[PDB]
Amino acid sequence: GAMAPSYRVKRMDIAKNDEECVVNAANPRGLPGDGVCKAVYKKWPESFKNSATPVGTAKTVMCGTYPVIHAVGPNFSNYTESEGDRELAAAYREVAKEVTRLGVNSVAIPLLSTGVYSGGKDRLTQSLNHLFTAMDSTDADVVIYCRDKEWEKKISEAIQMRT
Ligand SMILES: COc1ccc(C2=CCNCC2)cc1
Ligand SMILES: [Cl-]
Ligand SMILES: [Cl-]
Ligand SMILES: [Cl-]
Repeated sequence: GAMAPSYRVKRMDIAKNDEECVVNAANPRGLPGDGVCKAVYKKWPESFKNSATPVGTAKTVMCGTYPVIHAVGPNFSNYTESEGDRELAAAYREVAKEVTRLGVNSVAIPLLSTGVYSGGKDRLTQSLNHLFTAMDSTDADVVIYCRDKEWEKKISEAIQMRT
């Protein structure tokens, strides 16, 4: 584990991460997809061999020795708020299991279901809180990746609030 496990946030492409493994914001069919998923496909295409996995699950595939954790958050266009909420919480629990299993000291993680799977709603706080609930019991350095200037500020505030 990390000597003093931390949370950090950076505003940049997760494909350029400086961590021991990456979480993909995957689709259930292991398709190239859009957003983080598309960047992950361009950087680690080998990781998409048999990556298909059901909603609320995570499946790790190695690109070389570099672990890609395909986490499938729900598309809130398809789920009810209640059921989507359950599946989003579950995807993050499965990420925490996989990060523990791999024995990595760091992980790069996007906010699941905050892009084209958000159903046109701001789910920053909902997604980040499910991330904290899953990852708080792990000793991995967590680095959250985002693209929006205002989201970087709000994620940074939420991290600092608890320190
Ligand atoms: C209209 O509902 C939404 C949908 C998406 C967003 C985001 C803004 C910045 N990038 C992350 C996702 C915010 C509100
Ligand atoms: Cl970038
Ligand atoms: Cl998304
Ligand atoms: Cl963002």
